[PDB]
Amino acid sequence: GFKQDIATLRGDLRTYAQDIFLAFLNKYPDEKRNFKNYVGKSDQELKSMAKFGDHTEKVFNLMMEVADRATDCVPLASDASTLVQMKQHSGLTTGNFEKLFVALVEYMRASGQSFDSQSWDRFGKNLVSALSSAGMK
Ligand code: MH0
Ligand SMILES: O=[N+]([O-])c1ccc(O)cc1
Repeated sequence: GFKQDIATLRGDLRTYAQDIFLAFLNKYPDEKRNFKNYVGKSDQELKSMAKFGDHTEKVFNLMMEVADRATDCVPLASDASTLVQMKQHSGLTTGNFEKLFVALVEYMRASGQSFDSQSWDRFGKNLVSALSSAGMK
């Protein structure tokens, strides 16, 4: 289920994190207006770029913490607040987050592995709800 999936992703997180983020950028190429320095690069070229690997892993490190702290795929309001208040998130709207979770669930459904994709869809929806409640446009 969802808690086991957190353990699965954590056991190979740099790889999963880069593969899901690449799935997101390829499904939604207009999302690169928040990643100017990732324009005009193939997947293998991005996985050679220091900030790509390090920023994407740090993102998924904290995503796994928020998922781990959730009850029944509902995040803590302290975590949603952190994600809204972060200077790094100044530009963003809830639809940026919805698109990331769409890509993440599609990734999971394509894997041969027994991911609980319905739980990840609920999590993404619940995080979007929480971000809206914590003041994200
Ligand atoms: C597509 C929009 C977008 C979404 C969705 C998004 C979703 C998430 N984020 Fe977060 N984040 C986005 C846009 C950014 C930007 C633009 C930056 C700045 C750093 C950069 O460009 O590498 C950033 N996020 C930076 C970060 C950083 C700091 C990275 C670093 O500087 O090394 C963390 C920890 C982070 N986020 C957390 C999270 C978490 C957790 C989620 C999932 C709930
Ligand atoms: O997965 N994400 O949403 C990310 C990935 C990398 C990054 O630099 C910022 C956000």
